Amino acid sequence: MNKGELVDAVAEKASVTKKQADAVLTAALETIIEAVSSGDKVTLVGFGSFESRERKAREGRNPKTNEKMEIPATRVPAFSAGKLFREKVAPPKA
Amino acid sequence: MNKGELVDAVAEKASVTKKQADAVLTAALETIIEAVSSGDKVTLVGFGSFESRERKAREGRNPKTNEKMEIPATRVPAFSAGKLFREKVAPPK
DNA sequence: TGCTTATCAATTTGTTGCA
DNA sequence: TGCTTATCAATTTGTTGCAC
Repeated sequence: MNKGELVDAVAEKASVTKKQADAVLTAALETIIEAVSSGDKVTLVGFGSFESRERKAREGRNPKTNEKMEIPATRVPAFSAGKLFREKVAPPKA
Repeated sequence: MNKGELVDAVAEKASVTKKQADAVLTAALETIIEAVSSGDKVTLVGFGSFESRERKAREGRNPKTNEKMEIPATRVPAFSAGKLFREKVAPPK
């Protein structure tokens, strides 16, 4: 499923124009990236959460020269799937 | 930012009602979950992708009893943030 | 787009049951 | 989403640059 296909399904499910599903979806994703980038957590009950995670510096190694090197500290976006998402993907047994 | 707060923000940018932002967002999340649960990859240009990952069985331990246990194989949802998302969080160079 | 070095290395997550 | 086990064990990601 791409963005186009998702819009198709959404426009159908929510009874909005394929434009509007696209309009609202694009703004939603753009907003999530914005909130995460300025360090807010985006929380969507059942689905999951998105946040920025700190990554400390660590050592790597150059595969060409074998030289040890330092990967500097960074931040990365992170997703944690909510309980409904996890259980649809893996229906509980025990 | 929670669901209710994201919907408010998106009704504004797209120029709809709150009720349409919400019904669109809800539909989109349910569709992604369904797509992923059925083994489909959801790929959204300018945001990232969602997919199912296989996890082999592994060893854990019971905190109540201290007995070793086997956590069975399963499937888990995974998100891979797109380049744009990654670069907004951590500007290059 | 893979695939790629290190006898890597910082990281995530799951395991009970109750609050 | 907390604390609460293992002197856990499995994941992921990154390090460079080619065409494997």
